[PDB]
Amino acid sequence: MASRILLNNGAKMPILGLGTWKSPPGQVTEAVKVAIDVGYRHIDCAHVYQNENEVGVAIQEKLREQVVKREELFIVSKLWCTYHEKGLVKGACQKTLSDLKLDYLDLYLIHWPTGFKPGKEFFPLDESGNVVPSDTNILDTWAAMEELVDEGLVKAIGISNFNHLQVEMILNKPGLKYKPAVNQIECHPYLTQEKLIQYCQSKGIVVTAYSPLGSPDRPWAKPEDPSLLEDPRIKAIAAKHNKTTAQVLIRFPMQRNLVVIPKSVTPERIAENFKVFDFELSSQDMTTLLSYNRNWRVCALLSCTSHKDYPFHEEF
Ligand SMILES: NC(=O)c1ccc[n+]([C@@H]2O[C@H](COP(=O)([O-])OP(=O)(O)OC[C@H]3O[C@@H](n4cnc5c(N)ncnc54)[C@H](OP(=O)(O)O)[C@@H]3O)[C@@H](O)[C@H]2O)c1
Repeated sequence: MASRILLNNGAKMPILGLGTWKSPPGQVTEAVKVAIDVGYRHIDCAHVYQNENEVGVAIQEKLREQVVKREELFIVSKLWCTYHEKGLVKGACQKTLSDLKLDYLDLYLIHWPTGFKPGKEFFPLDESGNVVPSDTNILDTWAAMEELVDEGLVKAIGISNFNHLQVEMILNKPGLKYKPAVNQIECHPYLTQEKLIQYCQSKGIVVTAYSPLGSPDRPWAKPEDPSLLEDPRIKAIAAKHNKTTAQVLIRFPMQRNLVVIPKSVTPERIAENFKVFDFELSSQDMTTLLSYNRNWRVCALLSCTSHKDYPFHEEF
């Protein structure tokens, strides 16, 4: 297991990164500092997480400390849905750059294919509680992303939560200048994603797996929901290999040629989670983990199920 995967922009991306969704602002600076100290070189961020300033304090401090060089870090952020308009993309990217203490991002993603009405509210509502769409489509937002590459603000651009028909729409865009480098999607043993992965990889698009542990701290968790970290079938594979269940859940996507971004703010788990380059799951282990699929999503964007570009009506 090599630590980096080659993207279709010619740059290399670390296959393990640290997630930051739900990381409290008073904990995430120390989480990112610890992560860099114990070997992480990739941090997954987003403006909608409301903690980029605090992530940036950690990055800046480790660059100033000369723990790492900027060229050795791979920092990812995402354009939120209320900024899909031509005239707002650059300022959204630049706010993220300012917050993160950076002069460029390694990768900038369209967070979801759905554009929303611009304004202060991240989920603007009509009176009856529906999210209010933007009329701007994925293709014009993609052209705005391409301009960020050509202005030096981002090294790579990509997409997130795009279904295969939406990836195809990008790839078939008239006058396409840069292909997406990455599609970041939910992926774990309960949502194994073979078709969408198979499609993206066949096109040279690297897939990043989010919520690889099943997001036990997701805000809408219900007790009756399945639990990867407690699944005795997965705990058995981990015991066989003398690893934790989380380490198996992180190694799994790595052996599918995916990038994976487990989140923690607990120092011991941050270190735990990185110690996944010294063991191999067998093919039988991999097939067995894949067999647990049940099409279960942490992130189903339920307020947006009538948006024209809602991604999860399509089989994949
Ligand atoms: N593109 C998108 O739309 C999108 C959507 C969802 C997620 N993401 C990205 O993917 C990242 C990861 O997904 P996620 O945050 O949903 O969830 P996750 O990484 O699947 O799970 C995070 C949870 O697992 C716990 N945990 C971490 N390591 C553990 C270990 N070794 N043992 C036991 N528990 C452990 C964490 O607790 P503590 O933190 O308390 O240690 C936290 O409660 C996000 O943070 C975000 O960066 C992107």
